[PDB]
Amino acid sequence: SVPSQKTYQGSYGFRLGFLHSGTAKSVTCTYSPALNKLFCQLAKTCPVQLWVDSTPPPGTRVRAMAIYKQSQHMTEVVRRCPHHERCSDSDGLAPPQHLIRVEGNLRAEYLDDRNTFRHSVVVPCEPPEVGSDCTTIHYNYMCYSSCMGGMNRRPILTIITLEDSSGNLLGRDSFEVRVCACPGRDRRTEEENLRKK
Ligand SMILES: O=C(O)c1cc(I)c(-n2ccc(F)c2)c(I)c1O
Ligand SMILES: [Zn+2]
Repeated sequence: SVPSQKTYQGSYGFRLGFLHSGTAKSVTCTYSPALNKLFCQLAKTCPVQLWVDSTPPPGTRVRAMAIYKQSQHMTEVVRRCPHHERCSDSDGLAPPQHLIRVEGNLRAEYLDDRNTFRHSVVVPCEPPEVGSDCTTIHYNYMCYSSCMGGMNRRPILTIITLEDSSGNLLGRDSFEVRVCACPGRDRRTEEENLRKK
């Protein structure tokens, strides 16, 4: 009833990577290594790199799922709030309840788990474009961390799993997410709080 968040590189040496976007007031997505935390604006592009040491088999897929970070909320399904699930901002593929979307990939599949009711979005693994050393997925987060009746100020983490064609685990990584109006300032604030602690 709670998905694992254990980092697991597995046989293929799977791990995530993030750009270095800085903390200017205008930034729309920025990752803090010190906090292992992505800060992003509502519905804006979040580039997440996938890195491996060796090529996984054809049919390998990459799944994203959100869970609440705090143990007393971990069993609650992370979903969009009562406002955003009704705002008809559909892309034709993502169910309106799903917090996490993949942008610009017609092969993205969205799962409502029949037993846990949790949401996830999964895409096929594709090799890097010629001249690149990693593959990038573009995610969108479709509610603010603060949305009442949804995340309601509770922190979440995104779990990224590398899976075989049956859905068996090959690799896992994760990061905390805050969806907020000013990710640059919030990253600076939280990094300073960490330093002061
Ligand atoms: O180099 C390759 O040949 C190569 C092949 C693949 I399929 C992938 N890959 C894509 C998504 C993922 F989770 C892993 C990657 I990243 C690669 O660097
Ligand atoms: Zn919302």
